[PDB]
Amino acid sequence: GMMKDLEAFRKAQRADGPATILAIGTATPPNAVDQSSYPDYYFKITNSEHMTELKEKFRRMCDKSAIKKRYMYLTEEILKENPKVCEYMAPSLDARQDMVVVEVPRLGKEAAAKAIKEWGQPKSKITHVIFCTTSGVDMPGADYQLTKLLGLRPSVKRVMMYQQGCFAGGTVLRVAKDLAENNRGARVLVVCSEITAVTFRGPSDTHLDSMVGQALFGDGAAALIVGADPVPEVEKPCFELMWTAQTILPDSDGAIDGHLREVGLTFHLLKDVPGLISKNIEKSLVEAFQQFGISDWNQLFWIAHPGGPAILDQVEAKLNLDPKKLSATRQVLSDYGNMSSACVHFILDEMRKSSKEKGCSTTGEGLDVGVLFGFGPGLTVETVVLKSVPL
Amino acid sequence: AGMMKDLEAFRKAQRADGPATILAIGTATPPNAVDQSSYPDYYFKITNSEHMTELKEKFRRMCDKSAIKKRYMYLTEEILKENPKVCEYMAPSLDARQDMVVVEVPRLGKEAAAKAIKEWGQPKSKITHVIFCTTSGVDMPGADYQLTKLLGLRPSVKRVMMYQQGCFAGGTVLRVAKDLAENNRGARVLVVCSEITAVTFRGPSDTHLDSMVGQALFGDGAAALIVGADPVPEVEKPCFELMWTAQTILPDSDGAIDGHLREVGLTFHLLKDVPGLISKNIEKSLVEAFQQFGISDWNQLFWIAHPGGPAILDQVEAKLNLDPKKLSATRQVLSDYGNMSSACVHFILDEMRKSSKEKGCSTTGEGLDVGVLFGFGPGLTVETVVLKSVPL
Repeated sequence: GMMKDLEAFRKAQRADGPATILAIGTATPPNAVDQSSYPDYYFKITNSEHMTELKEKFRRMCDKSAIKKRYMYLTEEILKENPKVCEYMAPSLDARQDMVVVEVPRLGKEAAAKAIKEWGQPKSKITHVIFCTTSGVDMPGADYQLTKLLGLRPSVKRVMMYQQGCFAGGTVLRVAKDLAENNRGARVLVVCSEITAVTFRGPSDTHLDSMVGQALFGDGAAALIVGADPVPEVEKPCFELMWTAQTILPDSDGAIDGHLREVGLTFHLLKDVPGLISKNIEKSLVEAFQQFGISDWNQLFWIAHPGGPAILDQVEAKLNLDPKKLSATRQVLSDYGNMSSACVHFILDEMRKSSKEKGCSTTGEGLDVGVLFGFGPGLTVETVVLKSVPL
Repeated sequence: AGMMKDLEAFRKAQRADGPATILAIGTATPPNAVDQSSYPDYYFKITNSEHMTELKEKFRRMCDKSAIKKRYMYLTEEILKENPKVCEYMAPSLDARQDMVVVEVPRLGKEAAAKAIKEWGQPKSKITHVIFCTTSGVDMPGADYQLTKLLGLRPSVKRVMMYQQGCFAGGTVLRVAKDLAENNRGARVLVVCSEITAVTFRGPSDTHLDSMVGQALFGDGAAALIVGADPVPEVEKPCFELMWTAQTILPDSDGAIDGHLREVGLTFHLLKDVPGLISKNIEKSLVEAFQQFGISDWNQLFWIAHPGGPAILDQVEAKLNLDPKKLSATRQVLSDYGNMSSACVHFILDEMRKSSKEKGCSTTGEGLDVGVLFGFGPGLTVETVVLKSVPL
């Protein structure tokens, strides 16, 4: 049948044009946590109310975090029910898994429903599913639970991405690009859902770097629809994927390790992550942009994973970016904190929306081409080159 | 403006022309070979369960029926002697198990990849992508980063790390590899599946017989492939082409295979009639894959099926009236290696091409042009890969 012209089959089977983002939805747990009052809340709920000096150390970390609030599934009531999670290093993985194996696909489905609504196509047109999370693992995975919760077709092609950490927001785009571009009609639902129940723990005045996560990490899920060859007048791209890369930074061994253990997930930073990123990022820009004749990085619209404010500040200084470049990035960090893989997609959403509100000519702040970066364990840097769409 | 002058031209230049092909297969096993015939004695001894005489006989029956003669295991007596909590049915042991597999999984995976790269014969700098798949352990950075560092691949390889999927994932890594290779001109994809049972190994319980099954069937192993489109003539040598893929969740199969990673390590919760579910539904999957190729006779396909156990194989064979030879390569790998989870169908691919060459067949798939690979695992998920052989 198709066996007598397999070149014809291969050509019919693949898409024509570039992968595009056709919709973005986001969701968070309902409970907003004010950063100004977090130190007091966190030392009370971890029964450390009376560790005065360490409390002020954490207050200082929070005040320099450039975060105003975060959303968290972990409420005071839940922590009351789960005292082992409020301790610094108690056996608590089972407890944490019992939470996140449910909440991760639940929050993800909430984001996906909003993306699907925007997209406006029936959910039976979804052909692929990429689920990304760093909180908990289970078999079948969160990709399976989402498929069930959403009532997608049994035959969706799923890619389940566990435990990759903060660069993975870039990774899901890199995977989605290939899936959508190589399969005609393919519509990829991408979900990044991050819940900090797996990392939350009490303070230790002999292990201060564990507090950094307690100041920075928030909860959130983002969902995208990705597909090539958008139907005219029906589907509405907001960005096109042009090119991707992934690399491990030199001399970055052990910069950010994460171990899933009986005490849950613990992170360790052994090197200067902002310094590593800012010293090397311009090489990634040249690698990505020379072929497109772009060398002035202020002519790009920017999305950078906001692992902490120091990364943003040092990247901006090293590249001499105009202070407006990272504005959308800084705004999501301020309103949501660091939601790991979900973050850059919240930033894409904020940018295309702020751009329509400001009367910009494109979804990329009036500019044609831009860049999205994810940063995480390796030290790994994900680069995605984006095209905006006219507004 | 460079490539901005014509991004349509760019998308055409950036993608490959032809189908993804398998250019090499390498495999590796831990050194310690475990004879099934003596395994009941050994297992009940090392888990300090010799007094459970009736439980042992149940286990001896499981082993006698397993259609497995040999497995390989990272876990040795000595290692188990150093880790008594791993030998218990249910003791806090995740940390000890992680400490093992976070190192052994990439280690064994590197061994398999080195063999595959050697067969391929091209510089390792030409590897552009890496897919690493395992159901044993998790860590940040992942086993994929470890493999990259161990092989000395380019810092810029594009990695897809696939943790905790289970036994269908041998099909999954092909499905992913197919899109990476076909959509990127020049791309050469290192695919590694590496599986170590130290994460699930535990002692017996007479109130959890179904949990004992996995102790009879699971073995360790790693497989590596090089996948790419547009093979370089007379320099690269394809053994299979990837034509078409699907993934599906079988009806009425909720909870049939659940695996939970807990403080006690990896534990499974099993329901349903899995061999019934697969054999009941598999022809639908065949018809979905092969009607477009005008193939309707399942005996005209060469076959690779994940050997979850011999009942799966027997009931698929009965259901479809396959000739008994159809699953020969599948059963041979099961006999020599046990069920090595995601790695298993890749050992069978290797066995398929090697037996075909040795028997003097006209193709890498037993003289047939087209074949099918199936992965089976949690979901219940079925992965389907349509394969082309290559002439010999």
